[PDB]
Amino acid sequence: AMSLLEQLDKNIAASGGLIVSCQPVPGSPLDKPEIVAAMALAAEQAGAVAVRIEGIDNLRMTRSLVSVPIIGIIKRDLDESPVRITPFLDDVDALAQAGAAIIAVDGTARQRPVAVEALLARIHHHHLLTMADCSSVDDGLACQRLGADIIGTTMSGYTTPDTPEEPDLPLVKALHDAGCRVIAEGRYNSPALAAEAIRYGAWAVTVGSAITRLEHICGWYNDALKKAAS
Ligand SMILES: CC(=O)N[C@@H]1[C@@H](O)[C@H](O)[C@@H](COP(=O)(O)O)O[C@@H]1O
Ligand SMILES: [Cl-]
Repeated sequence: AMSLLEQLDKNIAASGGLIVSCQPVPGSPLDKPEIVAAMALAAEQAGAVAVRIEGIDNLRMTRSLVSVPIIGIIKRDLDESPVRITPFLDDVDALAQAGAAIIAVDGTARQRPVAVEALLARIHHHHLLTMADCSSVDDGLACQRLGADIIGTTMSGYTTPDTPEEPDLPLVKALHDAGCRVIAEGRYNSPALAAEAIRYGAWAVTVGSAITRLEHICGWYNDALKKAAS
């Protein structure tokens, strides 16, 4: 029996280290739990080392089909706080009972209903792995110090207006060099960009829109096609 992290280490070396976030566009014809589960299974068959799944209905359906680790989250829109990713202790509890192997939480220093330390503690005390979705060197190192197993770059570009087009590669290297196990996540919209994250020190790379958001991909094509007519 080898630890989940040790298994992922070996599968990343063998396969590449792709994690597919299977989150279709809200309202999409493709946003159905059976379709999310099928996307996750397809990703597993294609060599993904893990999948990210949002929501309990999607998680329950996916759990049945996949054998790779599931990173679970629940997204919420809070009345005042800008935090969205797994903000509540009850959300941690629900993901743990529904079969997530890793639970990710927003790791930012922002107004929020539950302290980051408390969310991480709740996950660990379900005997699951923790992932802190971080935005900066400072928040990432704080979450490292709180004992998060994995630091994601998921929130970089999303705490302040004007999200950059390019992914935040330097953050991957800063966190890696500081001793973090880093998942690069956010705007890795081509295989070429994902490879650059590896070059910057990523342990694995999570890709969402470019694989599982058909409408979003169509938009990128329309943008380019329209400019070429202009
Ligand atoms: C297609 C895709 O993966 N887009 C991600 C979204 O999944 C994530 O929720 C958000 C986090 O920022 P937020 O918590 O401020 O919305 O970053 C990006 O928008
Ligand atoms: Cl996400």
